[PDB]
Amino acid sequence: LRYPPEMPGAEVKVYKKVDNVDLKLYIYKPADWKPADRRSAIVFFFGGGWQSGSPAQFRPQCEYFAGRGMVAMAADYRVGSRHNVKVADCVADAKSAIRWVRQHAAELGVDPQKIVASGGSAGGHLAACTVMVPDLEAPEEDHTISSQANAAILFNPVLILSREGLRQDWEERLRERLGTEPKAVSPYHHIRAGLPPMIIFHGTADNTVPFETIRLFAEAMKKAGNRCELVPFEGAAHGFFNFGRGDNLAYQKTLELADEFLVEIGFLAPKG
Ligand SMILES: [Cl-]
Repeated sequence: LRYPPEMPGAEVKVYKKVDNVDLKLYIYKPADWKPADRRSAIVFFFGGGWQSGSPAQFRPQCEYFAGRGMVAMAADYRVGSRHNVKVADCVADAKSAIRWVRQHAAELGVDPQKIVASGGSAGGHLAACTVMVPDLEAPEEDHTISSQANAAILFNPVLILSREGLRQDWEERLRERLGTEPKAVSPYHHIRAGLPPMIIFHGTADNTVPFETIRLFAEAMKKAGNRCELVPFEGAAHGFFNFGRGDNLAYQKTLELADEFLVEIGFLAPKG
């Protein structure tokens, strides 16, 4: 995972300038893309503990979805190792990415109500925040344009960041680590009716993010009346879905299931 990545075949757009860094989108268009198209879009956020990682992680998935007619992109965002930020800054960057795609939907050939947020682990957390967590800051961007994604596809996300409703000192410690009140960046704590649809892929033998946290999330989302499809991968570990692991079997399966989810919600045309 090189940073910055090459991302061969990607067009590069700076979606945000902040702390003297240009944050980029690596954009993959379908071969028949034309101006004035209104395609569904997907924005992928890499994983890495909000500390490290690279948009290269989701290059294969971007190529797949561009092949299916989406405008597919991988977003850079600030991380601890490179930028000395905390989780709340990462969340602001992810929201800025969705905002930017919506703002620029016309020139991207994109339907601004068919923008999917996606990511792995910490990036799956970010994608979830774009669907369901209120904005915590108003950066220098179009405030009239919503940051909220229209759907999410999450690969073993972190979804519970506060222990409330499940130690005042631990919540104080988390406040310092996250850059805000832990509940304010905890998707689980913002479960309500009327949220965008999503699909989640999670291994049952995940020792980083316990499967039980995701089962609790999905159960509560379903009780609130939301479409929240949880696909367990029996015995699979954290990062199982990545391109280049386990003969690409879980990679291919998550794409197949994600594709069908996007068909189900009317963001993709059926194959053939
Ligand atoms: Cl694991």
